[PDB]
Amino acid sequence: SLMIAYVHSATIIVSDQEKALDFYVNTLGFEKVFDNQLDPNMRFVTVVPPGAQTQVALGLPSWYEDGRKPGGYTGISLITRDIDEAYKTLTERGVTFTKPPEMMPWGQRATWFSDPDGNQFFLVEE
Amino acid sequence: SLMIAYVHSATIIVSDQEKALDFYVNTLGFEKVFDNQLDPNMRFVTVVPPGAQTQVALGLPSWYEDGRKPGGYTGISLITRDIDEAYKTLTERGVTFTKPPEMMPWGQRATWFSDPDGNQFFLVEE
Repeated sequence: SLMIAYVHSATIIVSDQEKALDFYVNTLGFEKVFDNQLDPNMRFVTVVPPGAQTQVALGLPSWYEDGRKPGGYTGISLITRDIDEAYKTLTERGVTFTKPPEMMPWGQRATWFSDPDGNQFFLVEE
Repeated sequence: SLMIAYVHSATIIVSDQEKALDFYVNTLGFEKVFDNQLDPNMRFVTVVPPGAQTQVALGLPSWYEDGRKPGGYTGISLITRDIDEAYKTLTERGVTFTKPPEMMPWGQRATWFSDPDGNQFFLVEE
């Protein structure tokens, strides 16, 4: 056995789990996976790109003791197979991008977008 | 096309990229993927569990302007197929765990462990 099979999930911090679900599911096209009370103070909620392995947990500041809050660079990079389409349709859907897709000096087109809380993702064409 | 196909990577903050590569590769069994000097100040380094899709970027505090430092809860959960063996082996390799694996009230066995910089992961048996 491998020590580690895969990354289950990474976490972002949001201000409202229900509103975040609406955004990730209806705007970004993810699917909800977890939505479970692990205890009375944690509603464990995750979303996943359709058909993908690794999930994103939609956490709250209250989950944590160190003051982590929504907004800023998430350190999460996302892949799309058609960045021109993603940019067009996500812009139509009201997503905030920094600029249109642009060629990076490692040979892939990319841009950045944010969720409603200001969490920023790097979006890269496969 | 999907708006978003999959999560490429999530980022942790380490103190020393070469020491962290040693840990993730030789202690945890990940494989190095990226190791690319994007600019004189940004060495983009990633690791992946063998065979898995989403990577972990081994970032530095210098990557960010917001004062983020190594250590604490990463928000990253990891799956193993044999937690007893992982716990045993990793313990032998000097990894710090909070407790031995135990049954969570959602019906899976899990524990927490730390990398050398104190970054904490939740480890769950598939």
